[PDB]
Amino acid sequence: SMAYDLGSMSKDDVIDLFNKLGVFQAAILMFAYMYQAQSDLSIAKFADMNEASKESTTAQKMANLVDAKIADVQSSSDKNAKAQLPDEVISYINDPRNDITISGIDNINAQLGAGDLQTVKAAISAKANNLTTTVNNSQLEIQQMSNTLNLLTSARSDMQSLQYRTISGISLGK
Amino acid sequence: SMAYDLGSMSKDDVIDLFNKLGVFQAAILM
Amino acid sequence: SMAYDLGSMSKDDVIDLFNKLGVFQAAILMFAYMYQAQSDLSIAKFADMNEASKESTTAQKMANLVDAKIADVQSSSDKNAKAQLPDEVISYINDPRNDITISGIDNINAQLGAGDLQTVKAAISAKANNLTTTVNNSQLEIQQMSNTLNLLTSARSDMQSLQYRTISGISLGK
Amino acid sequence: SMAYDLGSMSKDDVIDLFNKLGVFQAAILMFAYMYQAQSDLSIAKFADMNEASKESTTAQKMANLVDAKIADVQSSSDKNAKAQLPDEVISYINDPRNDITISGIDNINAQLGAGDLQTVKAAISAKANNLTTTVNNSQLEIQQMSNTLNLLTSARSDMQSLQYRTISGISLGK
Amino acid sequence: KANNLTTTVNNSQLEIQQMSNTLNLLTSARSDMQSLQYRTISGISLGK
Amino acid sequence: SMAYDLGSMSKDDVIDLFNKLGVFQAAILMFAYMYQAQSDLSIAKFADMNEASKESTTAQKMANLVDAKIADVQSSSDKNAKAQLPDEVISYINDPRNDITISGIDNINAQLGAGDLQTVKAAISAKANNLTTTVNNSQLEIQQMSNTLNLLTSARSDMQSLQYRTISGISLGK
Repeated sequence: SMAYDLGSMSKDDVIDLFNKLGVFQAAILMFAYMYQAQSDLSIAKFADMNEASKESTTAQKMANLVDAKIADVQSSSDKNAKAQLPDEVISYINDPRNDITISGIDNINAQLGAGDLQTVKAAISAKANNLTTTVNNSQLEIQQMSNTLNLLTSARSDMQSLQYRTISGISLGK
Repeated sequence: SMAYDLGSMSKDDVIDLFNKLGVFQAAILM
Repeated sequence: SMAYDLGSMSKDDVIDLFNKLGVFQAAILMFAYMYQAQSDLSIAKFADMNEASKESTTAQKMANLVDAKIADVQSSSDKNAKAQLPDEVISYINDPRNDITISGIDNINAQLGAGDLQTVKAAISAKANNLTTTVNNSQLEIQQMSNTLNLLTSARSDMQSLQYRTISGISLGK
Repeated sequence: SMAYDLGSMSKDDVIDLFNKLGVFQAAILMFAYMYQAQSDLSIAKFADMNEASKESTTAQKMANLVDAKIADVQSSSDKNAKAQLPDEVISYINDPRNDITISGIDNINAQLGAGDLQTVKAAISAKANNLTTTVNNSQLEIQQMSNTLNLLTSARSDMQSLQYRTISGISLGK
Repeated sequence: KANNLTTTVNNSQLEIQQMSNTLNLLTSARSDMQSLQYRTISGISLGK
Repeated sequence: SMAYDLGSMSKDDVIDLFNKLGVFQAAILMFAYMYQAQSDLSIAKFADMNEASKESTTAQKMANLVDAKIADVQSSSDKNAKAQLPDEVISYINDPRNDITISGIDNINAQLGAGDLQTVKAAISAKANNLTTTVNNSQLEIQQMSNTLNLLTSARSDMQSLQYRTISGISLGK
């Protein structure tokens, strides 16, 4: 995102680089690279919480499909065992990366009642309730990331204002 | 009726599960 | 779970480590390690109570299988001695880690009536009633674990806010 | 950690030293040495609490080894007296600097049952519960250390800004 | 171990204070010297 | 436990000491010494109740040794007069600081039956029942000690916060 990739250069090359630049712009690169490192940490943290919110929204969508299915087997004039999950919910449960053990009953797709479909809806919409484990776990870190990242923007800036005011005092030909 | 089916997981899996969650929500699941 | 593994370093190495860091982040590591130790104690306590609830649910499942078996020898037109426990309940009783002495009668699997199967159901579903011995034994400890763990989160945080406000007061080039 | 070791120089040498320096940098050395003294006090305090957390984590590790040992003598088909502590736990108890009187029973290593091994596990994991005696004892001190140490950083800094602004007002050749 | 950008901001803010102040305070003093050196020699008129 | 030993200094020396310190830290020493005096009273009270619990546990141990001895003269095929107390119980009764008049019978150690050994067991385990005389006598005192000691911690602390906030308002060179 910047000109010089200080992530590979050794120390005796970083020093010669900073000597090629000034003394104020060595400070500005040092602060800009520290800001990039801190922002990368914080953003890689923020993408571990969108995982939780993505799981919650997909689970809620599946639970709402199962509710839409129940709202036609509850209004069924016959005995309330003529029902199947919509074809996308089956692929939701059968997928391995969810650990969504629900029924303990044989042969999904044929067929689960209307009073045992409530168990499926409850076991799907119980894994949607995971937005407090990611607020309890991530409030003393965002504390420090947010404080440091501001504390470093406002230090990079001080350096830029000083760099301007130092060179403004040189008058040519006077 | 809940998310995690602690009726099958062994002890060394329940402990790792509770470590994945917090300390207060381990108590709430228990 | 953290960067520095203070569990092995001696005291004269911990002091030099804390000197390498600041004075505020020495406090933050000390509080973070104390929080890890307290949370490990409390969670290792919470996994000794899921043992009790796991035992209760397995015992209830076995008792319900025995009830399902009785509900067919009670409706039996003949004399009510044609019954066997389902093959999983036999392995439940015969397993050594349960201490589930039940009948005092010979040759399970062939065969126990329908009025002495009530004894098996009662002796299985009497070991499912163990959720008060683990509430009487564990209420003056969760008291202190819950108080301390909060009292230490809210002390780690105070340290972080002070660390931020101390460095915000340094103005560069002014 | 600094240039001048004011810890040995007498008063009539400190005064001559401060006269060799300026009036503002005498203040900066005085505040820097006061900051070092305060940080040394606070860090030597913070390394008396990692002792408590280190003891807690080692005790918890030993208790977990004893639990791993019980989980094989509880599942033992025979009578539950075939068990020995793992060789590291013996050296944990037998070490003198722990005061870990546990059993009151003869001849550890041969051999302690499986229902009296619970006493060993309880007496080991009862000395792991020592993170509240070091929070009750050390909260009105960290109060003052944290307040003073900030109050002194922010006073050293004021001195540096004034030192800058005083010399900026001297214009050469005008 | 990637979370170590605050131990190097807590440790290095009262030093950059003084380095940044002095380094400016010395550029702007070197310059004053150069302007005076110019204006001193400009006042010598040859052959007048 | 603190720097200045105000327990010996007269009043006209305490006043000069407090003048050497500030006005806020005179208050902090006064509250810290009052806290030490109150904690010493309360702890010297708490060690007069461990005396009662120590007596109860030793008496219970002796009574259990006498029960272990009876459990072999009750199972004796002969007449139930072949029994002696174990050598530690004799030294328990014969010690003067217990007032444990038990039998009123001649020549202990040779020998007391098995139906008059019940008298010894009862007279030993009747002096173990002394944990209510030390709860009736010590509940309106712990009331006041616990209230005052908190009421004084939370007053020492208020002083420390004010001491911090008073000096934070002095800006150098502005």
